[PDB]
Amino acid sequence: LVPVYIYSPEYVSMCDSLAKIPKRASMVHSLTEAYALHKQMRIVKPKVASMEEMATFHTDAYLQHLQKVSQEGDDDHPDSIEYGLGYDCPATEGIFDYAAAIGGATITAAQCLIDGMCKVAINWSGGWHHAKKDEASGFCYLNDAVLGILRLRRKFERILYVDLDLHHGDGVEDAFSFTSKVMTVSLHKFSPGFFPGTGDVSDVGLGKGRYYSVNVPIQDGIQDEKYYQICESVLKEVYQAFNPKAVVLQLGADTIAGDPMCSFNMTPVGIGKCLKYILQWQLATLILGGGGYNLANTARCWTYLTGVILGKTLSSEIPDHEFFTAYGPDYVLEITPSCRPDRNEPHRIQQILNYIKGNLKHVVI
Ligand SMILES: O=C(CCCCCCC(=O)Nc1ccccc1)NO
Ligand SMILES: [K+]
Ligand SMILES: [K+]
Ligand SMILES: [Zn+2]
Repeated sequence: LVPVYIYSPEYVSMCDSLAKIPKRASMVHSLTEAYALHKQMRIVKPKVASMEEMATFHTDAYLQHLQKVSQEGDDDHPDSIEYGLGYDCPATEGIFDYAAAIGGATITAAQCLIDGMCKVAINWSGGWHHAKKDEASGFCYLNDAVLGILRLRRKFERILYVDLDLHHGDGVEDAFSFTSKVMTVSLHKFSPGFFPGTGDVSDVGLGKGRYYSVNVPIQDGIQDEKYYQICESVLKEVYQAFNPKAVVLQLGADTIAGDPMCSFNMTPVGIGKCLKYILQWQLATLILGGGGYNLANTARCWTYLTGVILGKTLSSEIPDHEFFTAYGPDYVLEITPSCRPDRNEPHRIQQILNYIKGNLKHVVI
């Protein structure tokens, strides 16, 4: 079964309108198209999420508020601050249709996996992992990752969420904090002052979900080899302990060298090794994007990872296409790490891995 690629011209145009990542969806799609990768995938038009689908996670009061301020773009509603709207998540006109489109696209990908249409379904414009049931957060108005997991739960009894974004996947972790049917694994920068502030290795979930949240706090400057070593170690133990039946994988590209966040120092090759490790489990896998604020590098990264999913080696030269002039100064697909130090002490990393190994001993059946 060829991978499913969630795409429509109207969906990309809607995603392009997000003020924090303008035209990023067009750049990702047009680069993948220029490498001719869409011909090797099953292109599926996303459905827009219904109110009832979004309310599987979000409260009706939040959804109705988002719908109301979306009408005229009311960025001064008295209740908006209560719902997390205003600064990182402004109440712009049409944002509810934007949110419902991204939520629906991830649900559509999940439904493709349930129906056996494919073993891999891709929504690069998804991955908005910070939104809470009743609150926008960190550029995220709707938590499409949670919506996709809840759709997968119609069929799959154990779902593994893996979050390789620079930031802690707090909204997804919190949504499933109290359950053992969904295990969340997040690798992220963890440093006092760095958003969202949560996700220490000691954060393991709560109640019946205790030990079914895994957090790998990492410092500035990590590069491909050490990151893969960490990721493989954790995922090997998680797979043995939890035996997931489906995977949701968030691949935010704000870890990549050259991102204005200027924190990690990864290239798509290292992220791609993590992706390959998950793919060889041969489980139903839902692929999401996320952060990524060097727009050309984010397109480079997700195009390369689409190649990985397809088992294809891509030419190093960026093909001639609409956004070719954005790929300077070198106009190649490869990304060179910055000449910055790796702040990850090997013994602290090993201590973190030791803690996680101990936690996963408690994970039973
Ligand atoms: O990538 C993300 C979204 C990050 C949400 C924003 C965090 C706060 C922040 O970095 N704000 C900021 C960034 C650049 C310039 C000014 C403020 N989540 O994974
Ligand atoms: K993460
Ligand atoms: K959990
Ligand atoms: Zn991020």
